[PDB]
Amino acid sequence: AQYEDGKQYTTLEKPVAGAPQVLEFFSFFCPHCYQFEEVLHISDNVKKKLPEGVKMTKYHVNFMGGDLGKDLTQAWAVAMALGVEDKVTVPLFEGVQKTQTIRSASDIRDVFINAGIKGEEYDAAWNSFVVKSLVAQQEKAAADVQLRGVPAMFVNGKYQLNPQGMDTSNMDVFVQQYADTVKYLSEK
Repeated sequence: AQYEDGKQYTTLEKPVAGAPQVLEFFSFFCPHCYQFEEVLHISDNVKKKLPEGVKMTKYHVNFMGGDLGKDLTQAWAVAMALGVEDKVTVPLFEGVQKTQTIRSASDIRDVFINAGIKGEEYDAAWNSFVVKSLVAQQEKAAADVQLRGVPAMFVNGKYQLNPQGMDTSNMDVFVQQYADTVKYLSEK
């Protein structure tokens, strides 16, 4: 077959019920995740090939970067609650991996302030029980699928993208193969 289990994707030995249709995991400490966001624009290219009414979910993980990794998962919950993911993703990535100007929760907070989220608004979100359950959702979703690596994408709780089994000579060809695989799995 042109698409093969064990090749462009793998199947979960234990499938996950009730899962988001397209569920993506990342860390701001994760070097390929940086690529996926800034250089490859994976999430955006997957979206463009999916139908609409296909909801796309993106969660942060704890297992990289110790105490600051956990702060970032809470910050991502704040971003999701306020709907400002597209304003903080790039400066959070660059602040962690490029300029290395993010070393504490206060430095994360600075990124949101510079992006125009109000101090009062951020701190209230940071401390809200809506963000707490949002942190729990991110944790439970990663726990459900036995997650020890990012970037990771899961389709309908059964299929796991396998980018190592795709061509990387050309970055654009890689992205299309990746998005086409998600579309394939989506239709499965």
